[PDB]
Amino acid sequence: NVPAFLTKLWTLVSDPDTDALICWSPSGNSFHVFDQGQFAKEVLPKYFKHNNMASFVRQLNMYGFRKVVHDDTEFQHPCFLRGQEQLLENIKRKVT
Amino acid sequence: SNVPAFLTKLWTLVSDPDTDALICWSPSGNSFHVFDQGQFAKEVLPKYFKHNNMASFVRQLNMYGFRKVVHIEQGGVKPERDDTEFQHPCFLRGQEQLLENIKRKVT
DNA sequence: CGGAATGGAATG
DNA sequence: CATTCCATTCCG
Ligand SMILES: [Mg+2]
Ligand SMILES: [Mg+2]
Repeated sequence: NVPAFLTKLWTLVSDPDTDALICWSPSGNSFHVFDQGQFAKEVLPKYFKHNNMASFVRQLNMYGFRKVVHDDTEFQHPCFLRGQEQLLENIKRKVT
Repeated sequence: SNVPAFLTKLWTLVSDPDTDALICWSPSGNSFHVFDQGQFAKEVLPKYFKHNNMASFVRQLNMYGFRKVVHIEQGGVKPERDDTEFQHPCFLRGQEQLLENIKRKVT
């Protein structure tokens, strides 16, 4: 029972067709968004029902992702990892 | 009109006589005081907002354009009271309709 | 104080 | 569960 957000994110990051704007970091334990504006206008509304970077980022925080602090946005969750989709089962949406 | 909750809450809080020992209008009615930060933060803030941090309250004040009123110290017996004064020109005693003019800065 | 990261909870 | 608004927290 893995939420759509996570399997879509995983597919989106992993897809080579989108790697110019969103791709795995070299060590495969975090991912990069490039050219936010382009990414928000062109990519997000193909996967989700919006075109707002801020809405995407909220979801990331809700699922426990943390920003990696350095137009290049990097995010990270330890059980969100290249080549290991089975680990998405351990990522939980934060309740209250 | 479409006034944010922060501002109507702040206005009501400052104006309420029940809270005047910790937060009240200045005599001229164009600024307000917070006394005893610690007690105010623990006992008052979480009844009106979703936290008990003075810093978080002050952040919202800055986001809506409020400025500190600067108290000048002098020498003395000069005992001081925990007293912070804030101010916005369209935030005034007895005149709630003016809140419409106070706008949040953009993030 | 204020930029920016993260959160609450109402609404979709 | 997702999306939005803007409030709260973190940290320089
Ligand atoms: Mg990709
Ligand atoms: Mg009062």
